[PDB]
Amino acid sequence: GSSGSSGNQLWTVEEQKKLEQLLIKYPPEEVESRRWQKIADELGNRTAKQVASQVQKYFIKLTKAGIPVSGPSSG
Repeated sequence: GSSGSSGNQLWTVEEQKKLEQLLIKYPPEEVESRRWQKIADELGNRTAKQVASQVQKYFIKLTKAGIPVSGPSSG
């Protein structure tokens, strides 16, 4: 289906696939911050934060899009 898509400032297939993997290698823990820090370090290009936000639209954007991800927006 999707088979990839375009994006002005969206991740790149290269990273996309990378993260997905790192996610498995790096399991959850008490602190979610430290978690992203580890993965990001591996990526080299991305950062804890950048990775954190991505995760949101990776796990939350799966529950039949039932959970609110955004609200007051435009454009």
